[PDB]
Amino acid sequence: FRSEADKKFKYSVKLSDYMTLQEAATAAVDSLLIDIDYNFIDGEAVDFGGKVLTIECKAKFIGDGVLNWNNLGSGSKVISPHMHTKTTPYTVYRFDDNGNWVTNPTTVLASVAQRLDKGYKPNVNDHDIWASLPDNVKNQVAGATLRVNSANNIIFTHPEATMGGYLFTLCNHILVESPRNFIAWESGITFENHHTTAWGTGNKVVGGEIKYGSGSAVLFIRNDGGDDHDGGVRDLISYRVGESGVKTYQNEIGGRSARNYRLVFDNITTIQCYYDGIDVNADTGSPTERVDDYTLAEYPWFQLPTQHIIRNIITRDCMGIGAWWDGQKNIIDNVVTYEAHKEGMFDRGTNNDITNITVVCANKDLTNLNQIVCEGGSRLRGIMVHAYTTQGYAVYAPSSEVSNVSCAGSGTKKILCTYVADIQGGNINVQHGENAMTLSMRPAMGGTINPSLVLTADCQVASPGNEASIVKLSAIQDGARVGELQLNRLGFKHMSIPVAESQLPESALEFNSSIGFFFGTDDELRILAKKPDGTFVTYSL
Amino acid sequence: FRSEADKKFKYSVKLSDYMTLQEAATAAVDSLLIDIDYNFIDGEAVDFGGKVLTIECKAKFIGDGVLNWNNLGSGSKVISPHMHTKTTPYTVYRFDDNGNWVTNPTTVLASVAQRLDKGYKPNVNDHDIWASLPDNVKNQVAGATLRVNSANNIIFTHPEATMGGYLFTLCNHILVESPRNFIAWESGITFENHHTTAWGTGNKVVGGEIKYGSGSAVLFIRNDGGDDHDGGVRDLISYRVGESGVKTYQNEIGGRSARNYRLVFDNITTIQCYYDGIDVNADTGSPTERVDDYTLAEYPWFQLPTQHIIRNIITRDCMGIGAWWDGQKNIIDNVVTYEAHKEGMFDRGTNNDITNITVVCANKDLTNLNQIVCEGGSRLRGIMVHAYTTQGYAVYAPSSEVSNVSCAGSGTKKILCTYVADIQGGNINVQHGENAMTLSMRPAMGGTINPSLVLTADCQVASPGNEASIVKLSAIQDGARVGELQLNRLGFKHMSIPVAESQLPESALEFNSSIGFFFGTDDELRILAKKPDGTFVTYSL
Amino acid sequence: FRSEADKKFKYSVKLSDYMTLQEAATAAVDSLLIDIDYNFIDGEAVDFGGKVLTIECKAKFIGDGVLNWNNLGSGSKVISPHMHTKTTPYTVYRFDDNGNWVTNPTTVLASVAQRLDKGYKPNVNDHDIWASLPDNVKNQVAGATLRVNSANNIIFTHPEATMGGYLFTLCNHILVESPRNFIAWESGITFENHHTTAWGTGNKVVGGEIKYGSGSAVLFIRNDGGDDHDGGVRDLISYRVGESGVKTYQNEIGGRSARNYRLVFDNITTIQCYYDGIDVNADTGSPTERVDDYTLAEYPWFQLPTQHIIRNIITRDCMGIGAWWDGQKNIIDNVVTYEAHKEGMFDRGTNNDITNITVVCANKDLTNLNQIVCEGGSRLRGIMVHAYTTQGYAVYAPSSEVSNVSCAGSGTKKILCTYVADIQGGNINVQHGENAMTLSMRPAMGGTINPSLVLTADCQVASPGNEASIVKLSAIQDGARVGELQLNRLGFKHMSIPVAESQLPESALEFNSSIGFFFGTDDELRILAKKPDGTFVTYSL
Repeated sequence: FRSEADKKFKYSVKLSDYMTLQEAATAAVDSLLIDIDYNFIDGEAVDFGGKVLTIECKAKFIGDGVLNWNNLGSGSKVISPHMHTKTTPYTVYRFDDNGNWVTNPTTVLASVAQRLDKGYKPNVNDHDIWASLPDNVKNQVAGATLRVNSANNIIFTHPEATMGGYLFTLCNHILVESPRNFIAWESGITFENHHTTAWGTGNKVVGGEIKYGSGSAVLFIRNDGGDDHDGGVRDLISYRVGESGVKTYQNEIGGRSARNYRLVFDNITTIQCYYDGIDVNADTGSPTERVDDYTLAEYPWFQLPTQHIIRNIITRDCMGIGAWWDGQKNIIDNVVTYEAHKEGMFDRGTNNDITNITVVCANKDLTNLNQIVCEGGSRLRGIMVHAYTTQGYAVYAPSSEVSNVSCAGSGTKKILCTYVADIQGGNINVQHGENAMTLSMRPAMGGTINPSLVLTADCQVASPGNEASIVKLSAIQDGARVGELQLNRLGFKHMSIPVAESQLPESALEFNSSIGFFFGTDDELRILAKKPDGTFVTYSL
Repeated sequence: FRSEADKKFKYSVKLSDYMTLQEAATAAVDSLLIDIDYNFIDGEAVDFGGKVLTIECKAKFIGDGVLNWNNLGSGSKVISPHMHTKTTPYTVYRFDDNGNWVTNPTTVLASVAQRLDKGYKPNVNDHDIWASLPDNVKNQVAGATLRVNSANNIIFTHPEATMGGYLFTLCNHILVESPRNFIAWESGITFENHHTTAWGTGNKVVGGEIKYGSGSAVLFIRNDGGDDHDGGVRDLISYRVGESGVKTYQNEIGGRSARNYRLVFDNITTIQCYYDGIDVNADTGSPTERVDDYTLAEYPWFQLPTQHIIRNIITRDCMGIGAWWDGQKNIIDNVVTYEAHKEGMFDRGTNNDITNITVVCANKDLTNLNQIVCEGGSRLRGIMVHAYTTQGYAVYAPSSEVSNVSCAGSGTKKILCTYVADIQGGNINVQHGENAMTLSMRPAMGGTINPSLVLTADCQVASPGNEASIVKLSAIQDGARVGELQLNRLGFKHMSIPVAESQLPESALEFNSSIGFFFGTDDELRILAKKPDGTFVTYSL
Repeated sequence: FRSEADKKFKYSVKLSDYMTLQEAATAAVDSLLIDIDYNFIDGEAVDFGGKVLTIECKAKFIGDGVLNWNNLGSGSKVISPHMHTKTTPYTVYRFDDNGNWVTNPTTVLASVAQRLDKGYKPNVNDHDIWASLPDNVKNQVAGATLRVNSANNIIFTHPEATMGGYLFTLCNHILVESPRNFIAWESGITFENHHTTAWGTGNKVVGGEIKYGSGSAVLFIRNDGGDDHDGGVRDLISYRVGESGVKTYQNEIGGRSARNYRLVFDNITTIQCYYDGIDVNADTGSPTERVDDYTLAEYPWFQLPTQHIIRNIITRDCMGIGAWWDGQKNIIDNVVTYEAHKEGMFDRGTNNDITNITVVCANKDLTNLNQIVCEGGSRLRGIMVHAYTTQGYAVYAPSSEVSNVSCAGSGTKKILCTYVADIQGGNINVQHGENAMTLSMRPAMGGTINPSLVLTADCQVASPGNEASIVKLSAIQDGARVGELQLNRLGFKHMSIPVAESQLPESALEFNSSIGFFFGTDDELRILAKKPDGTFVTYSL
């Protein structure tokens, strides 16, 4: 039986009419309004009975520990939830009053204080202070996590947190739009799918900003986007997280591979994370057989066919690597990193396609690291490096090929690789502030230090419309420049011609109809002439 | 009369209170809840009476054929609808167990099977199998389409489909946000405006992913964004559609131009479509007078002033062209295509502005197609090609100008165009794995095969700090290299000087105060000297 | 007391049950439905009593002047509001029937007419017509503004306007998603925070399109995103606004600094604004001490440490500067401007990092302006210019450093800066349509006009496989090319050797074992020889 009112009005129940969230969920039919703050107990569970609910949040879930949401019906939506810690945690704050890193371990230790607004909870990855922490801190109980278990096709809009976060366990097609006012506890949003051999899919974050937390802003465990590439992160700012800007988990959890495949990471801005601007790796540490994943014999360590798409990434002043990945058959396009403290860009895999990379001021801590590294056989096109140090290489990619590479400024400009592509274009018009400038050519690049050819333009009078110069061109022999022709030395408009120091052999003139000058045993100047018919005569002057 | 309850509670009606969707729509005032699956009949119509409704979908519309929605009021919103086929269609599945194309027509034919999850319905564009299909398949009745007729200013959020789609007929300012869980039937979302001489406008898709369907993920017919550029597609993944990743229709439908103008396509990822990664063309096939559009006399075929903006596109392993367009005054920036089976990027129009294009491994099927083609007079800046074949050209753009072009690897590096821009920069520092490397200059590029100048650095001893080289510089004559100077041949530190084979004429020394060596009629070595005053003397040695 | 109906139905009140919006707001508990158009009076106020409301708009707010919304509770959402003018304003329409600028002041004056659809209200920034306007126009009363006062954490979805806009005063964490059907009055969305010394934060626009208005599409006053970078604009189209595409206010309002810090501007498309494609400046005009901001002594004019992130910007045919900013420590990446009437890209600050800039056809009005300008010491990497005029410089950046710069076409290609980075790569393969082409090197670039070295490839016969050329290489002296070697002049396969016009001094041969030819006082050809031991002898021929 449905009365006339039942047929004309929207069904909604509100939390303030009940003692518990379970009582409200039981009563709910269509909508569930969270109209008053709710103090949950660690381990509390809410059974939604498979109902397709609109959960409209106008207040906070407050607790230390986990609130479990079970049997939420496919197609439900959760609108502006907010997970807030009950206890104020001690946090480590690694920044000074100018917003720069503080690394002195004594000063870092002294930053540990109860805060709701910034910093993250100290933990094992905090190698500088972990061993020095007093018991109340290591043993603190705080942080509010929502754990949504075994739900499919749920949309969260504008979720928030204050020392809290969201854990989706064995879920698929979870869409989280625009996290905001979001101070994380551990990882901000986690898609945890390792409890079965299936792969989580369709789980994505789009929009917004996640701040702090001891973990990564978004974390994937045993997710596979399919050839569909349905899953990943788009349009996110990850700010000062304790681990990596976003992360794909590596190796095993609880005995099953927690790795990830075929995701899309598009437009992620990572500011001052403590580890890597993005960490899209699947293997880490020493090789160990994979469980419920490809074997070592199928794909060697660091070489899984992850096939991620990574594009439009920018990271700034990250304490780890500016952006990195392993595996193979990934596509990476448009990655910009500034002030990475370790390498600026790192490919730990092989057989990846890498384009439009810009690295500025990596190796910021001067520990002899390279700006860009590739460990395997990758293909790089459109690379710009601006090192603010001479340490190491601009591009260290011994087994890779490179094209369209530019190294700016006065830092390292060294490129080590298998193949460097041609330069193409029209007229060449180069200029320099220094009085002399050069074209240098270094073939046999694997086994030479010095160029085989140097052509020099040397400006002797720099007066506009009244310029004077010397032109030079030289080969090399025993590591020293030799055989140098010059034009216009001292303004005399002549060619200076290098001549042999002793008897020239016939083999030293390659082509018919050519000559070479040389000095004889008593310094007599002579000409060896190779005639048009290939025979030889010598003229004495 | 309104009672007190009427003044305090939200109006909503729910489908489960009625037999039909029309009965529910008639009763509706504010909200309409779809709380149970609805089995519609092909051709069913729902008249919404001009009401401004919130249509909250928590279940599916199920049918074979069309469900018409008429008189939906401006400002309505449709929340998470789902169009689901009643009959399971036979679909063609063009991929193997590794996710690679299957093209053997026998194997493709054998992939035809009833599926709800993947593949698309076989149709006329399936030239390889169309003629071989048994009657039950060609004549199958399946697929669920919502047709929204003559509505303005409607927002759809998170629409879904299972062998279904959405058709907007004579609509304007339709916004479709984040299609998802979306397996299309024909084209996924279509804006169909050719029934009148007006142009549809403001119709856009933003976000999400559309999969399969026999058509294009989003299709525009007689839409014009205005100088406003209000209309198009942003932030979409188009996965394995049967036609093109997104498409602007060409030519006429039912006797009226179905073409499109002034749209924005921003951040589209197209994976393995059967035709073109994007198809932003307006004319196709043989020229025929346009109806209710610009005449042939006003704009020639392929040269309509479409003025689209196309940017941030990436396509992978598309069976057609990686990305293409016609018309003029379009702006194209940041297009990356991998593994296009036809051309990687194609401009079929003229007078377009094209920047930041990256094409890798186009012409994947080795049918002698070029990596990048422009048919008209376009302007290209910032082009990277990496062909994995020597077939054809990297850039085939005879009437275009190019700047900042790079061709990687060992594939084709040929550039054919009207003008190639200058290279600018500072010191030049080039390197190569091979023992010799070159600077080559090929002026008269329209009519030469061989370079007019080659400067060679040839490393003879590649020992670090103990290098030896020969430097060479040569002109060309009758297609063969000639006049070669060398420095340091065989380590003798001398210049090898080319001399004339016979009498040098006075005209063969251009400048006053210069000399040339030559051999006389009996092989006598001589010097022709052009004195400082321009007169001549000959020295015999 | 709550009855059984109270416990099962959603609370909503609707405007049509009341005379005023205040009466409806007073009655509201959860939701407030705007079900009929509401005619507000200028200065009207609505007190929402701190309630957390869902304001569901299905009709318009209509008025001339301001509607104030006060005490709206944190966490409220405002769904599809529409601000519509009561009086139809006179607007100026600066475009012809082809959508091109009209600049003849007589024609502009004649475009002033009552419109609801396009143009903006004439004002003081309209220097061409302001003094010529008849009283009814300058004194017109029109335009509908919603002013939301002192609210935190409010989301607006899909707001609209017809000669209207949205003003947020002393607000924080306002998120405006997807403005649309939005014809602005002044600035479209403004975050106005100068009334106190606090800085507004978290205020952002994401998505959509704003059209016309006399101001800027989005305007920031005294906002600071924090090191968090929480605030700014993402994914917006700004179309034909009367000021700048988006803007950070400069200097003071009412005696307090109205400047802005640490915002993100990502993916803004600006079409035909009357001032600058984006205006991200903090100081303007003549230096004056800052109030409640950094002093002049702390940071000089134009050099505040704004630390904005600006990326993925595209602007077209803007009447002002294509895109510009001041301050320092900003990051700018991926900015494309077409048809800017003033400079294409302008850095008025110093110590900024600038990458991936493409400027085409700036200085469109031929007023002798440069394509790209930097006033301070910035770092530029990856620059493409295509000037359609020879006026001025491609890059005018005297105190900056540049790397990877390309200048296309036949317009200006001049680069003025402190340091130009090296070109790196492999073999060099250049080509040209002209019969001759060159490598030119211009060291001492600050003080020279002409190159110190020119190497020329000159094609004399352009027949495929039958090519003939002359190779040339020359220095410079007294501003004229000199000392020219040639190879293969007139097809004789010889070297033409430049010789001194008079006695060569010993100093004119640098290296041991070298010779130079010269003419003696009676034109005798001679050889000065520098022997292997460094001593000299002269041979007479």
